[PDB]
Amino acid sequence: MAPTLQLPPDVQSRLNPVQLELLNKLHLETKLNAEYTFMLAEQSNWNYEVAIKGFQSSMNGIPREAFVQ
Repeated sequence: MAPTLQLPPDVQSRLNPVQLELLNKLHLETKLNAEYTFMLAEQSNWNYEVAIKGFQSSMNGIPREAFVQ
């Protein structure tokens, strides 16, 4: 389920269109569920390269539940 379909509008309200695009792109690439994709994006301070590098270097910290959806 694509993040922009799963996140309620009132949560998406705090985000600009390129942040929403980043969420969708990160979801398509990492296969994290929408919740954890959102968290990674937040943790990365909404920076794609930082998010991917963070993901690639913290894989062993991510529970299996993060990929379920």
